[PDB]
Amino acid sequence: KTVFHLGVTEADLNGATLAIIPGDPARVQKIAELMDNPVFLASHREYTVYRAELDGQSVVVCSTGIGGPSTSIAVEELAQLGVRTFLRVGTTGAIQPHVNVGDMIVTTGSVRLDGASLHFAPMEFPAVPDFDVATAMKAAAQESGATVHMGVTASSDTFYPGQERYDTFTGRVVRRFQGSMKEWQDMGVLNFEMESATLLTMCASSGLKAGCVAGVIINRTQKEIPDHATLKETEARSIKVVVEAARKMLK
Amino acid sequence: TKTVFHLGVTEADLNGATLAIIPGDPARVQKIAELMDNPVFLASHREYTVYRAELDGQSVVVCSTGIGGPSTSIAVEELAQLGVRTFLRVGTTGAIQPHVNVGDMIVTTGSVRLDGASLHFAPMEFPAVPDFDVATAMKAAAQESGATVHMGVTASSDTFYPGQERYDTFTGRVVRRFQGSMKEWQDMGVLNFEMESATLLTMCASSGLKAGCVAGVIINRTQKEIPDHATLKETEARSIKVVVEAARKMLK
Amino acid sequence: KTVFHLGVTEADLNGATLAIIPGDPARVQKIAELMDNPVFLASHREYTVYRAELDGQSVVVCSTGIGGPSTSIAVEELAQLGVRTFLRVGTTGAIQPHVNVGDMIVTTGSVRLDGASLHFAPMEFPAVPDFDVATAMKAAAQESGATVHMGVTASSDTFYPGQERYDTFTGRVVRRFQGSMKEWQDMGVLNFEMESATLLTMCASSGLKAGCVAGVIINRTQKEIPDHATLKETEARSIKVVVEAARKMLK
Amino acid sequence: TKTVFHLGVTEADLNGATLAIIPGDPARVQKIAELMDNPVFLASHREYTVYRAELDGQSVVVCSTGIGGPSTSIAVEELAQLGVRTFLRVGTTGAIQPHVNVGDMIVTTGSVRLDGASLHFAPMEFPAVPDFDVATAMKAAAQESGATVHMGVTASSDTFYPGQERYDTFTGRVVRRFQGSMKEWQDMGVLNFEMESATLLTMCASSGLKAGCVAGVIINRTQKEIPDHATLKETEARSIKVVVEAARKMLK
Amino acid sequence: KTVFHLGVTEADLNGATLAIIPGDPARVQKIAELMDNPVFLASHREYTVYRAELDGQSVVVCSTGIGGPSTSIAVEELAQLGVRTFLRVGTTGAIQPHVNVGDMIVTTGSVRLDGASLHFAPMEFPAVPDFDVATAMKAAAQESGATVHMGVTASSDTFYPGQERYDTFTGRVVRRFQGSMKEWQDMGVLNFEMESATLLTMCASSGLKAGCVAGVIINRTQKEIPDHATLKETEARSIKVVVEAARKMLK
Amino acid sequence: TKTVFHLGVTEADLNGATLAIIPGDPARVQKIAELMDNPVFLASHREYTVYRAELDGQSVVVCSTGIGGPSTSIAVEELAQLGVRTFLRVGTTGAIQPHVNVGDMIVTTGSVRLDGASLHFAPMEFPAVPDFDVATAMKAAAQESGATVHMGVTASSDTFYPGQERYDTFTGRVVRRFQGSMKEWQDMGVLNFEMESATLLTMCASSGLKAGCVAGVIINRTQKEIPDHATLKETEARSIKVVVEAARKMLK
Ligand SMILES: O=c1ccn([C@@H]2O[C@H](CO)[C@@H](O)[C@H]2O)c(=O)[nH]1
Ligand SMILES: O=c1ccn([C@@H]2O[C@H](CO)[C@@H](O)[C@H]2O)c(=O)[nH]1
Ligand SMILES: O=c1ccn([C@@H]2O[C@H](CO)[C@@H](O)[C@H]2O)c(=O)[nH]1
Ligand SMILES: O=c1ccn([C@@H]2O[C@H](CO)[C@@H](O)[C@H]2O)c(=O)[nH]1
Ligand SMILES: O=c1ccn([C@@H]2O[C@H](CO)[C@@H](O)[C@H]2O)c(=O)[nH]1
Ligand SMILES: O=c1ccn([C@@H]2O[C@H](CO)[C@@H](O)[C@H]2O)c(=O)[nH]1
Ligand SMILES: [Cl-]
Ligand SMILES: [Cl-]
Ligand SMILES: [Cl-]
Ligand SMILES: [Cl-]
Ligand SMILES: [Cl-]
Ligand SMILES: [Cl-]
Ligand SMILES: [Mg+2]
Ligand code: NA
Ligand code: NA
Ligand code: NA
Repeated sequence: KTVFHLGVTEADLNGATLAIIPGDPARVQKIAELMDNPVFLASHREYTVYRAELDGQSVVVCSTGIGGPSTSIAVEELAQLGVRTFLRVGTTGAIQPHVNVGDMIVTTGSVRLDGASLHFAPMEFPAVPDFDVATAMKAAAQESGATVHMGVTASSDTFYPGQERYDTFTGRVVRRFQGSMKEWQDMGVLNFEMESATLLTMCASSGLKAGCVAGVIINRTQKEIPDHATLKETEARSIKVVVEAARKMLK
Repeated sequence: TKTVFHLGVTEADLNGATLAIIPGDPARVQKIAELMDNPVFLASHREYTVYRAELDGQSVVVCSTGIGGPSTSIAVEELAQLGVRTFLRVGTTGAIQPHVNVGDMIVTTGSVRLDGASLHFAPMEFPAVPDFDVATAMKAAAQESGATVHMGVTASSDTFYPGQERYDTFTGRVVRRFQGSMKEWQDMGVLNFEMESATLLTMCASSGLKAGCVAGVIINRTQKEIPDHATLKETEARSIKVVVEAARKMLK
Repeated sequence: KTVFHLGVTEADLNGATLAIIPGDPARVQKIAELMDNPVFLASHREYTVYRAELDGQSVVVCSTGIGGPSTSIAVEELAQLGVRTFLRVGTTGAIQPHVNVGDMIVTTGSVRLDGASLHFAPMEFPAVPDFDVATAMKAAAQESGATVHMGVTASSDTFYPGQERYDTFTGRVVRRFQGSMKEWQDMGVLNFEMESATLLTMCASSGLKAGCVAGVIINRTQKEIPDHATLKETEARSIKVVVEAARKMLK
Repeated sequence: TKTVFHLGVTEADLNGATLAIIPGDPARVQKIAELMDNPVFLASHREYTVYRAELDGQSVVVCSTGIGGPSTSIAVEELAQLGVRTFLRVGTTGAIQPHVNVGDMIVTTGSVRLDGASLHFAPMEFPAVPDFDVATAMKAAAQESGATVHMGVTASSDTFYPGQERYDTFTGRVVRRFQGSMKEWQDMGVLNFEMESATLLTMCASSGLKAGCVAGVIINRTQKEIPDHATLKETEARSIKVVVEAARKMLK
Repeated sequence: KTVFHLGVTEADLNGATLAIIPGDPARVQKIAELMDNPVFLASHREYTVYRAELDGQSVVVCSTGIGGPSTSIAVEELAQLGVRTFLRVGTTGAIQPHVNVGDMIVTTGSVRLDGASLHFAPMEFPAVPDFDVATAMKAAAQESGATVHMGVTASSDTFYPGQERYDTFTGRVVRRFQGSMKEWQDMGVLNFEMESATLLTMCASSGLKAGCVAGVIINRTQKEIPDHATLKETEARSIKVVVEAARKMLK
Repeated sequence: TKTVFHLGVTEADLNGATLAIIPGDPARVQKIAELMDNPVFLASHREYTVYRAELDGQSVVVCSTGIGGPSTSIAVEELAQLGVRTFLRVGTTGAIQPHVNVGDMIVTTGSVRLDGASLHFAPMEFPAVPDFDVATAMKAAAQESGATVHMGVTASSDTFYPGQERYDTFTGRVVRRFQGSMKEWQDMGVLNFEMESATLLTMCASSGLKAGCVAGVIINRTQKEIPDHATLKETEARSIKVVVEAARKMLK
């Protein structure tokens, strides 16, 4: 009756069938307060859960933590409680020079550099969003005035070697990932993050609608530090966008 | 001024086209071209029949691919060499879901890579996904036409027979990898089987080209394995009308 | 009782149990006319089908198209209609300096750089010809006066990156295939083509006899461009050779 | 003197610590720290709560990891940048063998790599193995506590549900790879499931860092009896006392 | 210069460029004694080495031990000493009902169920014999009066689970190998052994000529136990055949 | 009352032995047995020479394995059929870390699975790790002999030549997979190369058998590729003394 990790029951969600799923627990209240009647439900580990109302309909907001494994738990347990549509909002590192800090990326497919996706579908299966969710996210992102990019995201189980970072304790990257950032760049991949491959694969193979939208907080090719106000505005815009995408999905 | 190696056409032959409609069957090429203005035969060699036509005053090239990723990859490469940047696949397909009926249209949002040629462009982790603008145009064309349209995942196989878990064959054998695969895909929500989309979509998405796929359902695999001939012509006619309208939506 | 792609019936084949399978539909009639009583049966898609008679026995000639996928359909449908022996005749690109334009290659095994072979047997299984077919092809090739090479062929699902060609739209070759031509050269591989891995694997694992013979039309290591007469002679000799190999198989 | 990106601490904040105790749950950090002397809260961000304390006069870090290899890998990397060389994981686990009882303790001698992050450090052939000195210290601490201690292989999964072959789920299905997997691991002698050890052990064993894992058994997948509140409370308390004693044995 | 494992020098081989390579050290002297002037050279570990003369030419006989790893050492060291042609004679278990005890098998390709082959070529590469050696072995085997089968052999790194034996300590076969004997049977594979995949792959990728011939000593589908005389005749036949195959390779 | 297929012995011939010492070379078998009481020759066939002896009143088998995982797997299986449950491998090895000296001993804590036979017992994800008691006994016995002992990861290859990245060979070629591999392993902290531990440890850890490996260093790959039989002799007397003393510790 109460799911194992999230600490909520189906009745606690007041009929919600849509969830907004940021990674950071501290972002949950910030998203919920953009909607009506936000109420804290539970916090356990990296999972902070609020309910709110959007155009009269109940919406969940639930953090996922970093990575596919923790994300997979939250999605499963929300689905046990009746949630069928999942909107991820997150941050990302662009790897294309034409993408600027402050722009928004809607993922059309993920490079599966994770492990949890394989626990739902073999590697051949595409990590792709639900087309209605991606469509709603693009429209919401455009309506906010942001420059919006649609494209492929590389989704890594690590922050460091799987994103080909060398400024580390060992300074090494395993053979698999040596030269990988240039390979993705040349294949037109827009950005790196750590959860979309798991989220999209598990939802596309399980009868759940999912999509991902993110604000760009860094460009791996532009070694300049983005303006502070710009970072804060991007954060605020990203969560405005995801709430407006949720509105479009509720009709 | 030289011709490309397989297709037998020059850049001048394309008369400025930067969009191609790429059916599988050579016989569909003239049919598609004749839905547009000023259709002109360009060349035919092997499985590659090539026409040019005009749509709203803009040149479009129509080029068959043959069956499978290998022959498709050649056509896409050589057309890209001549300046084509947008590729609209139209084909036939077998439905894996019980509710998806003969004559319905499927627009692929991603492909299960049950092919080999896709791996010659990107490792298996890379998603076989369409360009979002092309998929959007295909959906709109299909829906505006009054068709019954499904968006979703397609299983794209290097074989017609074992890789689509057909048993009515010479040996009746399906290798271990493919035993029980149709029900697995069905349970995962996959809509349909075809043979070219994983290669096309992977190649294009990793090469700076815009591609999508739309297909008419010619069989429901929860019923049987071999498509009935009687419904092929009407489904084909619908499919090619849709793809030409999708091309119109992609112009300029 | 008409097979779906080829558009022929068992009765149309007049008892044939052997097929010659070129890639190009335009070559079918050219092979058939080397035999007695050639008759056109059907043309659909890349599949042009003739029957003929060789030493009083019926023989099919059927094109395959380019690649393993289209080849696999033709072989399957012909086997449904009683064909048990398949003789492929094709063109090939040599990658060894000692193999000249105009020589012939009989494949003793194929490097499986395809996908369709995996739909018949896992990768561990060898893509090898039937020993009687390969023996007949060698004998026929030698009897035509050609210089014949027996050895391994690399069989690719692509013409361009899987044969390590860089003169392409993108100019890139995926990691897997970077350096691959030199690797195959050092391993003694003779040539590239695009169908043998599928053909040989599907037949060797399905109770069908198969082999491949090819005339060398280019050498990836030679700057010289072969002349028109040499190429024309090679094309003609290849199809004479495959018909004489068929004669040896029928007794 | 940098602050690492996620953990929010500097090298100076660690007061020379070269050993960290790494529980999964942020709420357990303070409890472990308070078993030692002069615990000091350093930082909390996302799933990473960081304390310092003193053990026999030497500084020790306690830092939570979150659930899964990905978040664990960040914490280990950033601690290593700040001079930590020895990592002692204390966690909870589900036994899969009938002879292992709730309240027993498991010291992992190797992990089945059912994760993804381990592959970001070493190819699959590489063993997910603890440092022998750490495993020795954990065995000794666990046995000295009076617990029944099992040394053996742990299955380390990127999921809680299908990768541990759970069917009481939204879909009720498990992908082919994991169908029948619990029985296969049982027959191979595997003791338990958890979600972080493959990543931790592989990354440390291939990076010059010393690591090990000890866990109290809180459930047994083969027993229908439900353990009572007091047994669970004792097990949790024992686990963290054991890991602190193992840390004492590692101090030089 | 004395090779580390085999304990012989190039001069010890008296110009031999062909080796016969049985598995069992005890067979080496028996094979050598079928030729002229047999001379014991060395014995270390599983490697017993003789030289003899066949039609006036030097031939080495060297045992391999069980498995690809020990075989790979012997082949490498013999190649260092000038050997270019390797004729394996061994024993095998048939898996097809039509293959009887006392028949001979000449492998046309091997299913690579080993590990050492991967140390020479990726899995896509075919484990196939040199065509001349396979031809010589077929001729020698057929001329002896034996019933001879040409076809695919499954070459396993284990005797027990990789050959799907359940009469074992655990009674367990890992998932990969469950159902495998029936799969190979249905694919037309003739037999199991433990060395050919390594031998054939390493030689075919290294410029060395190799082949395998084996006497059938058991059939996994038969319940009758072969009698002592049949087994003795099969052993004797096998080594006579390999020597006659060597004679066909000299000239 | 079965006689096993390759080893040519029955369970009664072993006089109750449940522990085996398993060197590679048949010539070491009698040398090991004579360090124990009442050694008796049992059988010799192919690379398998089998003796029994008594250690502190308990029966012990000594059985050679040959080179490589395949032949080792046969001996272990057949000995287990005859009641053996603990397997102590002694062998030779090449060091890949500069600081390890010829004559040192290495006790494997886990193996890199660069073999094939291990996959016939467990999928690649499964760790090739020793029984903790056996590894502990081998460490203690090695230290007590006065040897310099190293504990760590071993790379276990199905070849002597390319899989150990040796270039002084007939072709001078190493396949892509293994190019750069020695440096890769050295940077990951791997101590040494040998050819049997991956198979032995995986087989046993997945089959309810206790196993470990100790090896004398006969070459350092920082200097050269080819060992020599002379360095073998001294390194070999101490190796076999150590493995017998490890056996004594396992029987106590
Ligand atoms: O270049 C970047 C930018 C952002 N992220 C995000 O950073 C978080 C960890 O801080 C992850 O959850 C991931 O989604 C990256 O992984 N890489
Ligand atoms: O069940 C079906 C129906 C259609 N196709 C399509 O049929 C063509 C061959 O007839 C191929 O191009 C392929 O994409 C299938 O693969 N499967
Ligand atoms: O270097 C060469 C020469 C020929 N082919 C053949 O060329 C055809 C495509 O033109 C394929 O069917 C293939 O068999 C190649 O692929 N590569
Ligand atoms: O049967 C069990 C018991 C415990 N855990 C632990 O449970 C946590 C999630 O609640 C993970 O971090 C994991 O280590 C499991 O995964 N499975
Ligand atoms: O059924 C059989 C018969 C023979 N062999 C051979 O038996 C030897 C081991 O006894 C190996 O070298 C192998 O080639 C098998 O592996 N399986
Ligand atoms: O550099 C070395 C030294 C020793 N060995 C051992 O050498 C034996 C063969 O001589 C094998 O059993 C193997 O374990 C190696 O593999 N590599
Ligand atoms: Cl977030
Ligand atoms: Cl969708
Ligand atoms: Cl079509
Ligand atoms: Cl915890
Ligand atoms: Cl260690
Ligand atoms: Cl033998
Ligand atoms: Mg270490
Ligand atoms: Na997490
Ligand atoms: Na084709
Ligand atoms: Na051996």
